Amino acid sequence: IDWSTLGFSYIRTDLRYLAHWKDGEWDAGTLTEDNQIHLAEGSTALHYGQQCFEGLKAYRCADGSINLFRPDQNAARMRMSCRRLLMPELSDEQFIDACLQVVRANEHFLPPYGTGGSLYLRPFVIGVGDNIGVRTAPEFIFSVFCVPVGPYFKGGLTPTNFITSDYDRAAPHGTGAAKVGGNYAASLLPGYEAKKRDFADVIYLDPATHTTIEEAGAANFFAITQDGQKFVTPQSPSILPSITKYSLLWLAEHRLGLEVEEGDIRIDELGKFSEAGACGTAAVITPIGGIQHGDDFHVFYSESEPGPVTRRLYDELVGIQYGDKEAPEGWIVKV
Amino acid sequence: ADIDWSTLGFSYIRTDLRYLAHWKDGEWDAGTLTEDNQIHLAEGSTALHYGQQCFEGLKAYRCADGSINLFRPDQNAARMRMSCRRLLMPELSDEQFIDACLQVVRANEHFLPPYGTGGSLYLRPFVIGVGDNIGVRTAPEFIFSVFCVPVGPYFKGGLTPTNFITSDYDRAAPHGTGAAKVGGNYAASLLPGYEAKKRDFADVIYLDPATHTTIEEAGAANFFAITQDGQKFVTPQSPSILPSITKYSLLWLAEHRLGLEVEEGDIRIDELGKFSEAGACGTAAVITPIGGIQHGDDFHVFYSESEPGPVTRRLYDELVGIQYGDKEAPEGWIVKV
Repeated sequence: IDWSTLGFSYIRTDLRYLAHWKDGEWDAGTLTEDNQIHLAEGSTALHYGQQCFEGLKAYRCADGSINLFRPDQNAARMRMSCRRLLMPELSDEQFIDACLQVVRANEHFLPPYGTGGSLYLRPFVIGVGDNIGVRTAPEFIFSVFCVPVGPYFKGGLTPTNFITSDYDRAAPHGTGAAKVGGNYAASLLPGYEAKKRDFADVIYLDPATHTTIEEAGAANFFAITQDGQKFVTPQSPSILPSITKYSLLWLAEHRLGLEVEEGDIRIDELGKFSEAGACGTAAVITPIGGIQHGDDFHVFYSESEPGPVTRRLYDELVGIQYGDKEAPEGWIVKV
Repeated sequence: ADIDWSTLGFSYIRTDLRYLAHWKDGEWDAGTLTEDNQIHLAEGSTALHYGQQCFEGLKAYRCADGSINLFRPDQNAARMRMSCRRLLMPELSDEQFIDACLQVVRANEHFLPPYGTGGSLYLRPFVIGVGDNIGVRTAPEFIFSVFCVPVGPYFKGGLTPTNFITSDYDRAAPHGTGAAKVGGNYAASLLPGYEAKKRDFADVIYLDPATHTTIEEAGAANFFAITQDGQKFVTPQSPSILPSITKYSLLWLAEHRLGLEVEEGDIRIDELGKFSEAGACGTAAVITPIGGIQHGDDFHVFYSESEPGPVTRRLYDELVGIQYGDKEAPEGWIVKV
């Protein structure tokens, strides 16, 4: 129970939410201790990747309350992921409700305020039931389990480097915009090579022709311009719509009077920005010390220090998440 | 077990026993046969969240003389090994792979369709990453299983052609997992295949990702075509298509015992007129003649919408004859069970 060292590893919490879909409708759903999934050997989820998931965090505020960050946004996104894979959808009603039931039942795992930790929720859907042909499963399972994670930066916003790859994580018109297992399995090998060559991860350029930046592994990418006034993130049908990215996209315009733009970010002109970063629920902005592309490295601001704008974005979001800052209208749901 | 051999299609049927092996601490389990058709893994398994999974498909056939054939099992074990490497999963030697397949066939012989039913016993070997996990990383443990299902045709019973249509969607990236038999590629093909099926087409025909101008695959089979003079067998060569065992076998048969010239190159959809006949090939398909391909508003018919081309029949009759023991098997292709 030592929130101190605690990292981002699996830990068996008390209860999970579990719902079955059959004959066209979802069931009431229930809480279980099982933490073990059982499915037909021919399950579509094991052979054809008919699986998708979400990830969000719950936090314990100073005033003793509990914050659930934009659960609705994840519900909307998972609906799209299920859409792409022919799986039944879940309404904000059912999605948020399951997340709430799980946070409450496992409240004793919510890291106490002070230690930058939180409760990670892993909602997911998978196809099940007897099967061999390439088609959608006759049945599906929806589950939500949580695991207490600790502060990602057990020291502070420490920047790390990334490297370019010739491998793709998504096709131009594949499942890139959906949070489906297939995309992660494809990044698995290139990710192993990057870590090996002592790098944080890899930055995928773009299926068609590797000229523009897509995503920085399992997290979106953004860059502040030299003048430090304009916020830039890549726009593309093949990248995952990061909820953190969109929130950082908001905090920049309505909390930092900065210019904002969703467009192309060629790997030719990186010197066009003063600082760059990778954002995500787990990542929560990883300052990018430098990007290795070919035989030349390229640092933006520093390789041991986060740029100012980046730090401001980091602190504003973390503020909202924990409640030490007014939360925008809509975001944050009390548990 | 009471099974209507005449009704048999391509659908899941619980056979008696499956093989199951566990990988722990860098080593593979001995391998064990079981009655349990249900798999049990950690709620956070890589196979359930990060698509860390790959599989194979091959058949066993009953011959006229009574013996049993397992078609090029060595090739599947080789391809699975390649798939496992792409997903950082432990490999399986040719020996382990075949041995598991033989045990399942022998333990389920009574499910092997009798010779002359055109049916067979389908084997589905696969490997999944399991064990408690949470971060995007290769699993700590894995499972290797082989179960079988008796079947008949996948698309249609007989050499009757069926039509295909192109799609703006991609089942794989130019430099993705197209070369490996992994779940993700099929997951992506779900929506397009569904739309093509909804419009009466057998399946989608995928073009090359980025600059959709060259034929890739059918989603469940490889694509091949014959020159207008019926002298050349042509099939797309791409780093993103699955290396079909049935395709390489056809490639071999066409060259020897069929006397055609062979070519592994590019086939743009705008030049379908260069071909007198076309087809889709695979273990499940065992050559499905392509009646006609739909591209936007153009519906191109190579030969017939109801009859298969003559070379296609020749290729078909040869490959199937070998599989069931009616024609001479080339060196090392058949393994007797």
